[PDB]
Amino acid sequence: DPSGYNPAKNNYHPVEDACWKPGQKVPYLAVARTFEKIEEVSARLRMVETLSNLLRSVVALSPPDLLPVLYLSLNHLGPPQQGLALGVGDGVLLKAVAQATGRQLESVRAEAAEKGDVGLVAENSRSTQRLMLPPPPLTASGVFSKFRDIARLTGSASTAKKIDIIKGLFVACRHSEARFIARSLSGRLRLGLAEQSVLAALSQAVSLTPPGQEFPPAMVDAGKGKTAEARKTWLEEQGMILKQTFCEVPDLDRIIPVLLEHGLERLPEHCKLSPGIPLKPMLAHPTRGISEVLKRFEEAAFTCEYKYDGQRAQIHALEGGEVKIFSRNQADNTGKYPDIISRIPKIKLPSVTSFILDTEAVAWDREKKQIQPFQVLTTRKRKEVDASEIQVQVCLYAFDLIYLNGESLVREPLSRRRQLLRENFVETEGEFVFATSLDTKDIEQIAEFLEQSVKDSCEGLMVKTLDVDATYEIAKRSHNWLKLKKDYLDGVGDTLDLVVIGAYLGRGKRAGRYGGFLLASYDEDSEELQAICKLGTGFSDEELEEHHQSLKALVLPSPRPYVRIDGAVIPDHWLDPSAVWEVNCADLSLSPIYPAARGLVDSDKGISLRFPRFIRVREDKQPEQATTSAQVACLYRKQSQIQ
DNA sequence: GCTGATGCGTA
DNA sequence: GTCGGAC
DNA sequence: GTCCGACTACGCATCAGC
Ligand SMILES: *P(=O)(O)OC[C@H]1O[C@@H](n2cnc3c(N)ncnc32)[C@H](O)[C@@H]1O
Repeated sequence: DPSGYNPAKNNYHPVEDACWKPGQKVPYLAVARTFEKIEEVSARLRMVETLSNLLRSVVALSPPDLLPVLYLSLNHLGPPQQGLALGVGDGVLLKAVAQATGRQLESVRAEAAEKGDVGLVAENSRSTQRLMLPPPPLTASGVFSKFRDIARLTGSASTAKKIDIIKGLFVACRHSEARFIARSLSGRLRLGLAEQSVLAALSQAVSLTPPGQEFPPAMVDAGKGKTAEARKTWLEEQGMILKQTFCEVPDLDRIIPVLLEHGLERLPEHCKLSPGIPLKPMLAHPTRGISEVLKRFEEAAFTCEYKYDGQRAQIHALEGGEVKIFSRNQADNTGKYPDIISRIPKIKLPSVTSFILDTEAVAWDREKKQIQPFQVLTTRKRKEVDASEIQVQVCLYAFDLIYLNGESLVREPLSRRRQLLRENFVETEGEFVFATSLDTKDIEQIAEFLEQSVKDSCEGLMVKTLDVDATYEIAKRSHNWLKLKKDYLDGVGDTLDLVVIGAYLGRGKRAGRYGGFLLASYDEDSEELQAICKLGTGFSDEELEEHHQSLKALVLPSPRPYVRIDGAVIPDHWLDPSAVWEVNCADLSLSPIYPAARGLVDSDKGISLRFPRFIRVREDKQPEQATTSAQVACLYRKQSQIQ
């Protein structure tokens, strides 16, 4: 009985402790009970083993259901390069809950905001749907198929057809299924277990219970013959095999069939990096100063590069001439850049047959020959576009080469990857140039280079080692680069003091308290408080709780007449304007919804804050002494990318 | 035909 | 994108 | 440091309502 399924017990037997016979469709309640055990605990090692116990039963009993269970665990619809999206958020989901329960739409919405979780609302609610015959139980493969049916619905009356499928899943839900069905559609499973733990559990499962055995499986625990140390070392080595293969081929549709046929030890023989298949990109960790760079990169030689304010473009050139461009989320952006594809012959030497370039697509003004801000880049059409209709030109800033002429450069150091990039590729001003770099260890040269990058319309500096731990192996370390921005440096930057005028009820980890706040600057001329941005990060859990304690005494039934928010989200609790906080941000943007400093730089648009975070409470200041809207306008114009 | 709410994907 | 929490 | 899930602004694409 899947209701009593306990994949977190001691001495879990993949065959006998399961809740379905061999060859049967894996019941979705087995996935739901697994999700229950995972969210109860907080140690990743316990979560991985609990999920591994489920996958071992799937491997031993119903191998065809391995893929949908893995996707349901990740809450994904398929490979990222296929661009499958549900099209369902909280708006559609809360409507499907109301129709399924006969409740008012706002009653469900208010309860969802109060409880901070939509899945809890769908669970305690009472179904108003009557069925002539009791529905069959949900299966993991059937539920996963319905999700892809919802994602496949487009056109007129799509919402009603999506809602019907969601309501069809709810009438067949048993026990905790409705809770996790709603969370999946809401996109907030709240497991504490994501892509890294799903892979860790997959490699542990296929290692302890090897696939491809005749039933019943002869080897059910391949680690019982090993010591605790030998078992740990072996499982860790098996985990790296899967992690590095998935880092180069993040496609479960390609790995899982190979895995069930040739095992994990022979997986690299059948799944290899190749152009046309997106790869996991290299990420960066923040650095709070030039001194910390030399500390993290002690002894090792590194290079400083401009950090361009654009969108990452992973450009693949296949053997044959086909070109594909992927985002850093492995989304296919080929149709977005007809101009880049036209430019490919201009960037490579005639000996270059195939490559994978790591570049930054930046909006480029061809009349003035200068970089344009990130907001200009986002105005480009996203769907299939034609090159003749392009209005915002892009310039590619290449900084790495991952693949060259049938050979992978993943395990080559950056010094060689960079050398191969600049030997085989041709620069063109305003179209394809190599990222501005500086090889140095001097603190004053790095400081001057950081100031020069901001003056040259860039966010700051990227710092990468050249020879020591300088490979492109994401499984070794996904954040092996360093980023140095001015807003990271203590004292070297501008911060704003804004008034808290509203609060937003928190979700998930913030459930039961405030998850966000609405901030405002003081407009001197109109003597009003103008909403500038929302704030929801920068404070500790202890600080957030004290914010929730004191601000509850400031809850107003209706807003004060001198508070202007315009198009901003109406706060859940209006707050009497009293608390003033210091806020840090990366940039100031021209906002389509916030009224702060409207008319001071633009007649229609106001100003907002890019990447805002809470620093400290300013008990010394009252709302009259907050940062003025005129000062907000001054800070916006002092930016290099702005007139 | 237009607009606004919703969803998604970039940072 | 930033951030803190649990490990 | 790793992994994870809270949270930010904003613009295109989509679709329901007018
Ligand atoms: P995130 O804040 O993790 O930073 C990494 C992204 O920065 C962009 N980027 C701009 N310029 C560079 C250079 N020179 N090297 C590497 N990355 C750069 C990329 O789009 C990254 O996604």
